[PDB]
Amino acid sequence: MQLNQYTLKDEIGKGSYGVVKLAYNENDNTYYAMKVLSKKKLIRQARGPIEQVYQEIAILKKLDHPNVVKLVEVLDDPNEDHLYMVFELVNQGPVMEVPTLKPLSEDQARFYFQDLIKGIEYLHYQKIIHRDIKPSNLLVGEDGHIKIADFGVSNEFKGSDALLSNTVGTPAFMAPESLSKIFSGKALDVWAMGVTLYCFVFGQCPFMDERIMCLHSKIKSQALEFPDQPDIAEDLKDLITRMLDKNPESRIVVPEIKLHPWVTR
Ligand SMILES: Cc1ccc(Nc2nsnc(Nc3ccc(C(N)=O)cc3)c2=O)cc1O
Ligand SMILES: [Mg+2]
Repeated sequence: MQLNQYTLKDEIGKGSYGVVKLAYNENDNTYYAMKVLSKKKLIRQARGPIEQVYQEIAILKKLDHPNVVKLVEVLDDPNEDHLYMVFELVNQGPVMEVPTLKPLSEDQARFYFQDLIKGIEYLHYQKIIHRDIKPSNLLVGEDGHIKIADFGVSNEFKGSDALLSNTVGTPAFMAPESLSKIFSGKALDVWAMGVTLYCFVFGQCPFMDERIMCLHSKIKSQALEFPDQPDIAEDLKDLITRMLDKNPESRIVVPEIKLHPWVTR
């Protein structure tokens, strides 16, 4: 299929909505990742899915950082059902697959976690709360560095932080204060970064249940416990415990994560 200067090829992946296809650009002889979305399918899937897509378009047009995925072009005719989002091509796999029997080593987890810190610090500096941080939304670029993706449920704010009351995101990564109020958006992202880091070294989420009610009660009430294997350093366990503090008041903040001994060694 030909679309403007692009030759559409096979399906290579999926977004939270839409399919990703390989797209050859005839003008610069470079390949791109093209996310193909049906407006009709987004409407039937119902901030609903179509509002999530247009939020992401609006956020990604304003951002420029080495740890944020690059949106190159949007093809959207208002009288056509399909809209196309063209991104810089990255690795086919994300930072890691979850659940996995082969989790990251501690050096690799530190390297990717340092990228995640830089990316989240930039987003927070740009007044954006991501709200869906997880390994499958952490792409890996040609440079070998993390590129944050999926801005569909993000929130922009004016002032020092976002003071929010709604529950959005991926259930396994949602902070306990959002499942029981007004709460800090930055601390929600810190909790999800904690669930992500736990996933990097254990290959599984810290709180898991097939039943969404039970998953939520575990996030709110199950004390954090580390598996016996793999053995991980005490400083890493200490950092994860502080990021997965159920009380957002006492949860570690990003400036403090940057001075944590596991991060600085
Ligand atoms: C053989 C091969 C095949 C594929 C790839 N690369 C990709 N595969 S899948 N999706 C990608 N990029 C996105 C963009 C946005 C979103 C999103 N969630 O908005 C997710 C992934 C890729 O660049 C690389 C390869 O050498
Ligand atoms: Mg991999």
